[PDB]
Amino acid sequence: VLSEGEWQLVLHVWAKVEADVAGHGQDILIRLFKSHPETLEKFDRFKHLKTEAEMKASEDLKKHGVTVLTALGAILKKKGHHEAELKPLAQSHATKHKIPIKYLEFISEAIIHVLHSRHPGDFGADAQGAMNKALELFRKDIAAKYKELGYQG
Ligand code: HEM
Repeated sequence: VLSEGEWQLVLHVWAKVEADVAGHGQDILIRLFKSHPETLEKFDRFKHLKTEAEMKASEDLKKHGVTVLTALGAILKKKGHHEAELKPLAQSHATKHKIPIKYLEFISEAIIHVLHSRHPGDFGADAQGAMNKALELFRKDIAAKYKELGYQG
């Protein structure tokens, strides 16, 4: 479990992300798509996007970036009492979108990279450590719901 002081480092940087949810959402999905191109194939919406310039230009992509970061934000603010927010998410991503747990690892890495670019001063080593622990807790709880449904994978 994260300590109270670790949750404080997580939500202090998240308050800064909320100053520009759209810009953050974009950078993160673009990082994910460039780093792990197999993740782009899961999106019938975005599959057509070939270059980083096209990705940057897409309004629909920025719109989905907002959706993802808003959902994640609602989860983080529950500080690990996140069961009501997490279970709908795991159910759609396992059974409808078919998203392997490993891709949730990949997007965690993207989030940490972008938080590091945008917020050096608020995202030093202990904030980075806390953020990693928080995203691990997210994955761990999703994984458990996947296993239940027969998707552990
Ligand atoms: C921080 C992690 C993530 C969060 C908070 C998240 C959140 C969401 C939300 C809230 C929706 C709309 C409601 C729903 O269908 O559940 C959605 C849709 C979806 N997500 Fe995620 N997601 C995450 C990770 C991923 C990853 C890693 C992939 C792809 C590798 C993925 C693929 C999709 C797809 C394909 C859809 C449907 C998109 C469409 O409208 O066509 N998600 N996600």
